[PDB]
Amino acid sequence: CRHVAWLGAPRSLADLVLDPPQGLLVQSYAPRRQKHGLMNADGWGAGFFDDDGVARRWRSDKPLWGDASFASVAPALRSRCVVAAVRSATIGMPIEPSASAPFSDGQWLLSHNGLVDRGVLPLTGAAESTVDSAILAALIFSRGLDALGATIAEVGELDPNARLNILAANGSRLLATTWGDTLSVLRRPDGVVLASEPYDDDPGWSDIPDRHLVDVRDAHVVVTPLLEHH
Amino acid sequence: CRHVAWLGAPRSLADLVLDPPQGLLVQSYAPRRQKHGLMNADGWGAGFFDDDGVARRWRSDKPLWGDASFASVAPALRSRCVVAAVRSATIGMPIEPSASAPFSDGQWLLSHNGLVDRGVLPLTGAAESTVDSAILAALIFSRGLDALGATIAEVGELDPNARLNILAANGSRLLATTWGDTLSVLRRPDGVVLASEPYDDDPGWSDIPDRHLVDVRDAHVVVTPLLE
Amino acid sequence: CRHVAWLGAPRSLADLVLDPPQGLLVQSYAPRRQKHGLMNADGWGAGFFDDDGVARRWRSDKPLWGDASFASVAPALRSRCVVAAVRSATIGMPIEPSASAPFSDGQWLLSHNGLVDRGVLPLTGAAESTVDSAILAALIFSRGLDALGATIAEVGELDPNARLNILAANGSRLLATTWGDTLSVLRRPDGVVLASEPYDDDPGWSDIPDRHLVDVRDAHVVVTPLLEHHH
Amino acid sequence: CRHVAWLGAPRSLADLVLDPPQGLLVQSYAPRRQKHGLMNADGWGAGFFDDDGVARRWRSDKPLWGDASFASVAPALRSRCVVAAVRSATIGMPIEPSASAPFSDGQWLLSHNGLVDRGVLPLTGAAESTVDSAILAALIFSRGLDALGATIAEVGELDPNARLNILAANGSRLLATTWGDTLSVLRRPDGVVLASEPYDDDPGWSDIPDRHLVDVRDAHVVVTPLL
Ligand SMILES: NC(=O)CC[C@H](N)C(=O)O
Ligand SMILES: NC(=O)CC[C@H](N)C(=O)O
Ligand SMILES: NC(=O)CC[C@H](N)C(=O)O
Ligand SMILES: NC(=O)CC[C@H](N)C(=O)O
Repeated sequence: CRHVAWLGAPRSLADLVLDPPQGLLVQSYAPRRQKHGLMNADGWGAGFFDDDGVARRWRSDKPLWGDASFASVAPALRSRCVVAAVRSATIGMPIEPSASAPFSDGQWLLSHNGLVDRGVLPLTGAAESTVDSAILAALIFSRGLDALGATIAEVGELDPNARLNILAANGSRLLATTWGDTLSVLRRPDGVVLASEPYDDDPGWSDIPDRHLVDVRDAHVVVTPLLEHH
Repeated sequence: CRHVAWLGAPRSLADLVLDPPQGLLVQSYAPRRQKHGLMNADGWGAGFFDDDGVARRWRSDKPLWGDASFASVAPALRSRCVVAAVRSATIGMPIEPSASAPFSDGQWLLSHNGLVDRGVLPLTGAAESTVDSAILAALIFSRGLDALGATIAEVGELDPNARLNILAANGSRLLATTWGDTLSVLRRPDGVVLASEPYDDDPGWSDIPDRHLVDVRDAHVVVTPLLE
Repeated sequence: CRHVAWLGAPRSLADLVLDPPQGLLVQSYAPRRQKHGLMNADGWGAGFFDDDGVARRWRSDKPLWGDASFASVAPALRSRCVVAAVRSATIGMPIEPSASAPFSDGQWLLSHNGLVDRGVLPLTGAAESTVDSAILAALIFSRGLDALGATIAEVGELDPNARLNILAANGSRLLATTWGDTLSVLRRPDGVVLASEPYDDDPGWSDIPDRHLVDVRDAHVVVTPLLEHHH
Repeated sequence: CRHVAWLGAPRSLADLVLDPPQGLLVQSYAPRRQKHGLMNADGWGAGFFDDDGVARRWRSDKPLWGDASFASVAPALRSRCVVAAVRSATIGMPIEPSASAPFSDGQWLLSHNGLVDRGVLPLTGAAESTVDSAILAALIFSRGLDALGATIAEVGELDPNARLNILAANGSRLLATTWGDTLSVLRRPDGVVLASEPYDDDPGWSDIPDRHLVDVRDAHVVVTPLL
């Protein structure tokens, strides 16, 4: 998977996802920094918060490059807070809109890039899908996003092979983790981008080291380490 | 099919299509005034003009009632000019998003409710799909919406079994025809609705007589007959 | 939902599902004895056992009447044991192929017509989907189809409002429950049909009374009452 | 796009399309000899003739690798004559099952790998889709597969940039053209394969030169230049 998020002044979905020369659209068929998966063609999703702060989502199980409706409508959807993803399905996982990021508890939008043994996660009746990412999202939501770091560190310990890159937002805050995959940040004059990989070659892009938490709010970018549990 | 259109102050797609108690969503599984088709479950479409007058469209080949994305996003899409439809596919026609109304030439959005023998329509290289409605739209667009009435009257003469209900918009104007199916109008304080059937029991709803052209602008509604 | 099953001599999926005058295809837009749901257009599925006894499935989240591929290929798929369904999705449930019956554990194909509070079913890591039917299917598979009756009676006690019509097959046997919705049986000279609705006006159709178990194998059809639970 | 055809003893769709190590399934995400298109994820289709000579088709607008129904059912579908394809949609063309090869007139199945300007093709009321391949298929069907070579050379003259690789079958015969994309042939003991690219490294694979017609029937493979 690849994901991207925005927090700042109103910005269109198209401008964040479709229009950049190396953005999410391009990453659906030609990602630049993706170790696992050669493409992300098993669906996509775009979540945003409207002027009333309500979480809304558009999701699909088809390749992003092929969706004429999204290409037509995305430029007219503007938001101060966005989380979007393109999916590379793990073999054996369902391919269906409910399995595409972002997931939601109604307050937070959440994307997962990676892989985790569902066997180390609690069983749940509150997941949006059976895909490992959805089971993980349900866990994260149940513990609360203020405990994201602890949740990820604990799951990382239970499954040493897991990749646990999270990117989440609630309308006025971004939260992200690096845990076995890539993340970069870009400060703009009017807001902040977090992304699996830079959507262009802006010298402003800065890479987030592995096993860290990123916390974006009130024009602050707060980066803290995730300490292994033992 | 059933379609609906709005011209006026900004209105959300949800408020026009999903939220009314007998609106397009309800009509996808339980239309009230539809002689042909017991439902409209073969897709749907919503076209609108943004604040810059650009026509934009969201189309599907699935039942409207099942689309979680549209239900989630539609309340946040507001427009001064909307044309939306739910589809009942004629047996033998393809079911695919390209075949769902509204069609567009970039300037006009256009929906067709009815049926026409493609044999009486010109072959075209400008159709969005192979369905009869797309071939008809191509003809209408080619002749110009300024000649919508003449186009429909001519096609109606060539195919006397055809039903030719059109509903179209360009961002500042609505155009529609009744030709063998239903249409009604509702004048609101902040705009005008044209619809295959009323989306509630507002006593302001008024039915458009058959074989007529409807022209909506600047808070005017002009109804004229389609002559031979 | 509506479902249908066949156990007998080879029969094409088309002949069972598409071709009868009021069969599953017609039931997708115009069911004749369905109290809950106007139609069944939220997907469909056809499972069958091939000549090696392998369960195979074709499933969709689109209306059966519009699927040209299935209309074209179904006449060429023949089987001695078939379970097929058309779906009416409960509001709030996902609409996606994984949520369409039949579900499978590799040995059994299973369809559910009805509705159940997922809150009274065990958590599971073995469900195909989050839809209530998939969670119920997982429970049924886990307890074993030989305990189908007890499983359904127990769930029925836990959710007094639940409808729990099951139709299942393993290649050599059909199992079914009536629990708040319709089922009929037709014995042909070459096999047995179980179906939510008769697919024609054959005078051999007979209706299964509510709260009963149906067991078809070795050309026997055995119908037994299911006692309610009061634990 | 990439396509493959079989003419011979009964073969399962899975054995031809899904199971080979570099076959159509793999080509949907990792084609080996494809100049135009990184992959073929914009749909797929499998057409075959049943025991009574009836042409049947299963088509999709989704990536082949993700279709669980086809993966489950394909091993149970056997045929003496198959034409299958994975689609790489030209930008601006519709993505929908009717736009996926193979197209059919009821007697012939037909797949197109390439691109042609629809302006050089006659308008038609008999096309399955508005995609260029469907308009081209309608023309080819109208002129007759017996004139396949003439039609393709004619269209190629009108659109000098067109790529016009056709692969077609009627249950007892394969016909194919190379016109700006790849094709190979494998002769098996029990039949013949034509394919955009070899589905394995069988030493029997041989490549068809460009601007040629291939005609497979009665266990004979005849390759002739298009002039
Ligand atoms: N590559 C990934 O990020 C995969 C995410 C998750 N396992 C899925 O199948 O969707
Ligand atoms: N009932 C109708 O309005 C059918 C419209 C058109 N013939 C179609 O197939 O979509
Ligand atoms: N009416 C029914 O049979 C519904 C079955 C199940 N609740 C579903 O959503 O698929
Ligand atoms: N690359 C190709 O073969 C494209 C074929 C055809 N132009 C299509 O869009 O399907």
